[PDB]
Amino acid sequence: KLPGDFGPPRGEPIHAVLTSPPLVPPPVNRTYPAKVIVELEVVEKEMQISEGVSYTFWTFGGTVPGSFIRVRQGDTVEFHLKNHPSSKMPHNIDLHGVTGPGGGAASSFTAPGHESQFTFKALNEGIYVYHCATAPVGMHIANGMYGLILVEPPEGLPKVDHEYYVMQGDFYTAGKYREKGLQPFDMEKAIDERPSYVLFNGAEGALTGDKALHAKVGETVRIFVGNGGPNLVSSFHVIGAIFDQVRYEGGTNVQKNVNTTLIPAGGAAVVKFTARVPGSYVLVDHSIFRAFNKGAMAILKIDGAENKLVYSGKELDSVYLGDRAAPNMSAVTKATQASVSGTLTVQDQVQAGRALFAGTCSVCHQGNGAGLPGVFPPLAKSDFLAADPKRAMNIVLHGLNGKIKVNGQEYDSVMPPMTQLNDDEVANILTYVLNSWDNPGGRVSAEDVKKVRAQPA
Amino acid sequence: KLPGDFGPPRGEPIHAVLTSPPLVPPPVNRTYPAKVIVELEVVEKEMQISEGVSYTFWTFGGTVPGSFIRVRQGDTVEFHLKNHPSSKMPHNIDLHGVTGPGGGAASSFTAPGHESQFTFKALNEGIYVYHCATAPVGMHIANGMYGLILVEPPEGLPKVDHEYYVMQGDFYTAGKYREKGLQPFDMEKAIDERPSYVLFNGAEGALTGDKALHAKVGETVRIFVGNGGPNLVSSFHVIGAIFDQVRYEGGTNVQKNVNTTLIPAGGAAVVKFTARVPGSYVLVDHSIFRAFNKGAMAILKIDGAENKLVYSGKELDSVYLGDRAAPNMSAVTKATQASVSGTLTVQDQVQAGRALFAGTCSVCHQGNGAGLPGVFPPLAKSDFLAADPKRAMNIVLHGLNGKIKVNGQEYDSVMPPMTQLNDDEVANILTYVLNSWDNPGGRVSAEDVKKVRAQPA
Amino acid sequence: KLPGDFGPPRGEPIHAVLTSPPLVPPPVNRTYPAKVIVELEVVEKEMQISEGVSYTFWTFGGTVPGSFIRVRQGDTVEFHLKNHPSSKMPHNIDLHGVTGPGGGAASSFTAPGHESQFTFKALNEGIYVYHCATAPVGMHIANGMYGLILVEPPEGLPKVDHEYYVMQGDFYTAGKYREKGLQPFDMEKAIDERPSYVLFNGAEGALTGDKALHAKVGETVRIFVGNGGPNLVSSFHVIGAIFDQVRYEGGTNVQKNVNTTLIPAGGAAVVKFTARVPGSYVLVDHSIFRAFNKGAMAILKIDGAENKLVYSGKELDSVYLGDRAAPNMSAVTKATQASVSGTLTVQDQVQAGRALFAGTCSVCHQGNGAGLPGVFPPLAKSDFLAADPKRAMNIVLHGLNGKIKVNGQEYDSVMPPMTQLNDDEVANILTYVLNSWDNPGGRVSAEDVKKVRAQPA
Ligand code: HEC
Ligand code: HEC
Ligand code: HEC
Ligand SMILES: [Cu+2]
Ligand SMILES: [Cu+2]
Ligand SMILES: [Cu+2]
Ligand SMILES: [Cu+2]
Ligand SMILES: [Cu+2]
Ligand SMILES: [Cu+2]
Repeated sequence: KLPGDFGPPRGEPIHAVLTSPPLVPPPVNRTYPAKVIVELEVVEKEMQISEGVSYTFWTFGGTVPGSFIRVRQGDTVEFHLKNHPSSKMPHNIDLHGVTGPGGGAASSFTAPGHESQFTFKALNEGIYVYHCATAPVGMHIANGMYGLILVEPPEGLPKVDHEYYVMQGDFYTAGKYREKGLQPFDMEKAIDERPSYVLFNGAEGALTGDKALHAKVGETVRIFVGNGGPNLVSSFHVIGAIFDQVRYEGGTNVQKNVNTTLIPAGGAAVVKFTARVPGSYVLVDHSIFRAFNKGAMAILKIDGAENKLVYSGKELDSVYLGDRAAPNMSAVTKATQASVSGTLTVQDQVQAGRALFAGTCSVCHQGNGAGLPGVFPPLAKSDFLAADPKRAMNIVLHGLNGKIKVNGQEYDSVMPPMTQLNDDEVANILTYVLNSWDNPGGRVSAEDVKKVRAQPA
Repeated sequence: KLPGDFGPPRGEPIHAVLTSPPLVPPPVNRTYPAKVIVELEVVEKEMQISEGVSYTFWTFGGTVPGSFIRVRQGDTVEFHLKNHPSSKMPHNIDLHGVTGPGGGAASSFTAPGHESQFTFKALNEGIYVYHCATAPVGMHIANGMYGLILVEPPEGLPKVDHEYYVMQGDFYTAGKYREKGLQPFDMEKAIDERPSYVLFNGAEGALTGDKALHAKVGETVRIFVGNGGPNLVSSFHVIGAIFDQVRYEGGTNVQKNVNTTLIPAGGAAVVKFTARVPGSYVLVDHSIFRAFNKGAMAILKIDGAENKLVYSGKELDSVYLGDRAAPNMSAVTKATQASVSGTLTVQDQVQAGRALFAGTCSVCHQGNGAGLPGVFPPLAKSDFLAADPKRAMNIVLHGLNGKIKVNGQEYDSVMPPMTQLNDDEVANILTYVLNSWDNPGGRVSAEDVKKVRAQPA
Repeated sequence: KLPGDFGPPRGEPIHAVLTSPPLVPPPVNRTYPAKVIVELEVVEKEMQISEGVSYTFWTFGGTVPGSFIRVRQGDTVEFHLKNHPSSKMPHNIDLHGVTGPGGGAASSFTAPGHESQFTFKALNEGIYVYHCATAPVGMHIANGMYGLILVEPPEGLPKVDHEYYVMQGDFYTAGKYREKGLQPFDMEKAIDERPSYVLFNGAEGALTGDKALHAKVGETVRIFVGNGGPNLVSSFHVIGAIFDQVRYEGGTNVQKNVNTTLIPAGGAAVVKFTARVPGSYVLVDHSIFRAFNKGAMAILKIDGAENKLVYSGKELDSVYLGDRAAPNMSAVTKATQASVSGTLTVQDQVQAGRALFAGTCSVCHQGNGAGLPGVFPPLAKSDFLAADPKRAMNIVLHGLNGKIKVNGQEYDSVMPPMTQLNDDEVANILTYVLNSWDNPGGRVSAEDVKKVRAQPA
């Protein structure tokens, strides 16, 4: 016998209903094998990879990751791939759930404005990555061409309260992290496995703030977690919790009660979480500079009653989550647009800088700029800041150490350099500070910052 | 008790028969522990890491990976290491199957033209990496000094139709990927874990085309898969199939029905595959730029009857496999040699360029250069190409976008830059195109391309 | 039920006794849940990351990794974090054993000279990483802020002869590996995941030589192995042995009889080893250039009777272990200090160079400088060396090949470049050689070497 030997397809042909991340199609809830017709369309389009940063994504179904496909082991799948006429590249597909050469690739080659099809039997239960298989394969995957297909076991997966769809990827821009504008793909960084962004669901903030996943205390949550790569292996972790279960692909092994689990490039897992106490739980790649410096953080927010017997402490804030603690960073997108249009106002900068100040500066200087007398100097009503705004630009870029006097008190500490901030980020942050807390107002421009970066003090 | 406690060696001393990759010695097929004499000789020698690219490998037995060693748990192994007189370096061995300091390293230190020996009991069943353990350890491993030893369980492994031997490694050349000539080892790239090549069995194409592994529909295939490193962890994957079973080293755990499995640097696994439908199945590191831009692809070709109930589609082609779809790329080796000798002909370039055009250019321009009217412009009988061969060199290196007219039709698309191609590759590709499809002939030299690369348009 | 449902805390409140690496607190040895009070203090301080190389570590309890915490599943833990007044940064904690947002992070935020506390129930047995969770999170982790907490199962872990505590981390210095002085943290290398050092227990040599772990033939050894990252995944391996068992975090899965095991960034495992034959067993990251070029090696030294039936060979030496075969490299620290003070003597250089010569040079030239006639030239009484000390500096930095005559014999071989050695290392090595084996004496300075490095021959 082949696996999946449940006889020929029966009942009526089923047009598959595909979902956009982070949502999942309903359970198939069927006891017979079917012919399932899947229709997926490739679209190439600009979208925001971060606030004010555009990227030309190549997508299955208009999203990164691509549309979720849900079938039953033993189904016959008639797979139709369309390539939107606006596409410049040809595309195809390899689904890891397919038994046969290229996982579908040779039969699915599709030029702009064309359609292809092929048929396969889903012999193997499991969660599987699919992706584009068009030379150069890495460029297509890097541009967002990956998703998940779930092949359910015949009896279905156990019932849970919520199912979600999260997929990591590594991205390669010409520009540095959070450098604004339309950023080209960078082949040299890709070949060197040196990504500028590492994301869940194709954007910074795709699953944070007002885009978080939700559940309640007591509920069970299943997450279908993929790693599209192209290159990185995820040290996949939930901050503040444990996974009840982790199962990779269609593997027989199930691990229980684990916190950190390695998902190979091209791999996928099904994780289960039980919500025990309220708050924000962070999905990360625990290769920490990915999660905290490249975008690899997503949120599952649990509503419900505190249990002080289990955890006496407070919800996550900007100390840990940084600028992603807030509902969104829309002001950054607005100020970037206004720079482009040539209509950038002081208030546009202030609201952008407000968003960026959280975590980045507030961890030491506090959210109200007060600092901590003799330990962290104030930015609120700060004589030192007012006395020399160019020096303040140098301090953000290049750091500051040694004895200073601020508002009549001595400090003798160290502020690390923050050179990774872009010229517009420094300018907007300092403009926010100057227009808050009885400081003198005015503004700092990105051009002001560019000059200080080129000639440090 | 120690493990492996099967009493003293009995019968006659056995001179081990060692195999070159990708082949495996026969099952030991024995019910008693034996003294097994293993004789392995280190050879330092130039060989082709890619077509027209030489590298000084350091080998166990003249191959990368080194000769396969097959023994039975509870055997006494008398290990003899010889260092060929032509060697410049001393060498030794650490076998992961050895219980004792250095896995054999101090007792196996061997200068050029010398021999060493030591004895160990094989206490632990499993598949194990062996490698050189001579300071600087990473340089020796990087130059190819690794292989596998199988310590069988007492009753033997279950019978299969085929057994094969595949080992991944990361390689560090001074030159870039596919830059021709004798390439020195590059310590700086090695320390930074930035390999120029990532290979199965010591060369690009070692297991592709006319060097593929073979089996038939219905047959079972066991592959002993090693990762010699030195530095990379493999996201080891079979395109178009699943592994029936994966077992690491001598581990008790066996995973079944998995597609993607992480093999640590220095690790090894036994995988099993059942062939269900015909075609080419690709073993890759699914850190995708390794498999598709650095050489990390191998083929298992399955012969037999199509099963349209399982897979309705076509065999792998150059869209996915690129220039490795073909039986070999011997023409590239020939043209490189002819450049060195100073006898490079137009036809030498044409045949090299023919090989390199597959996938690289044909994915968009087609294998016959026809393109797709109004979508991908033709290279066949192309007025645009003929009008300006220097512009064509600039297009390959630096890309092309915007409105053009080719053979009377408008195109308004994007051809990405292909800067990673070497000067000789661009020159040979364009020479092929110029001497095909009623184009004007002539040639492009690598020196022509070098000048365009230095001064883009 | 929640897990850990063993009723309210009983008996007396327990003040936890925390241990410094590589030691572990005693088993809890208790049948009832307790309130456990944990007091941990953050200290920022300079310490030696390698001989003569200082780094400002940020520590939990004054060590890297931080103090080990041992509790029982179902305990109520009242966690107190203090920040020493000498600190310049604020700090907090995320323990992977905590159920709740941030693993404790928001409730543990602590400015210099302050204290925080929070309470949590230990619901989940297992070994878990804890680390600082203060923006920028990666900088805090990179500076050493991580450790382990063991939550025992209710019945305790099985008894063993020895328990040890080892934790890997990746470190990012401005300077290159073994470049002397106080080295700043390097954010750019951290973001790129390009560490200068990869260590066990916060320093080169922390667990080698006269700092090795110990046990005897026949004994069982449990090691709690953490990977603090921030970024790297360890291909964790014991040279010369196998792990009886490996269990990750609180996972249900236990793997037996494995040699190489991948520990995620932020992950932890419990490994068990049975000592069968005497000698030095090396714990490494088998991403080999980490273990042999960046510091990622630790030793478990087993005392007891040889068993020639199992292993006929010799203890580890400098061929494999390099300069870490020796009890320590204190002379390097002394000579560095003397350079700083301006009191560097010839004998200070000689003793430093003696330490550095082991492995690095002795693998080919022997520990007595004799070489191997016609294969490796002598450094002992070497006419060639004496004739031109500047040439000798060029040879170490830039290599040597081709025919030479040394002490009346021809050599026609290759000495690779050793450019990664720092100016002081080359100077001290050559000073050692010049003042040994009837060579002419005198000295080479680091300034002499700096000039040759800038103008190769
Ligand atoms: C803690 C790690 C810090 C973060 C994050 C930021 N700053 Fe800071 N800042 C810090 C210290 C300890 C000091 C004093 C250093 C010394 O020599 O003692 C400073 C100083 C400033 C100043 C000048 C003094 C004042 O006006 O209060 C400015 C203008 C300043 N810092 C701004 C600033 C901004 C805008 C930040 C986010 C980009 C930021 N700091 C982060 C400590 C820390
Ligand atoms: C699809 C991704 C492409 C690959 C791979 C290659 N080329 Fe291409 N090419 C492509 C397009 C869409 C265009 C037109 C761009 C525009 O502005 O509309 C081109 C154009 C050329 C041309 C000039 C026009 C012509 O003569 O047809 C040349 C000479 C050309 N391409 C050559 C070429 C070669 C040799 C390739 C492999 C190295 C190659 N192209 C790849 C799309 C694609
Ligand atoms: C084997 C891999 C080597 C290591 C490690 C080192 N050296 Fe070496 N050395 C080696 C060879 C094969 C040769 C001769 C090369 C040739 O052209 O045939 C050398 C030569 C030297 C010399 C000059 C000759 C002599 O005086 O014997 C010097 C001074 C020398 N080597 C020094 C040296 C030092 C100090 C090393 C550690 C830093 C070192 N060598 C390593 C082979 C090897
Ligand atoms: Cu595509
Ligand atoms: Cu794939
Ligand atoms: Cu060797
Ligand atoms: Cu090894
Ligand atoms: Cu901290
Ligand atoms: Cu963590």
